[PDB]
Amino acid sequence: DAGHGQISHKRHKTDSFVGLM
Repeated sequence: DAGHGQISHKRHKTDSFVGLM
């Protein structure tokens, strides 16, 4: 599954929250 990694990109949004603190 290649598009299976595209769903993991949603977990990259949490990394952006770290820079919000």
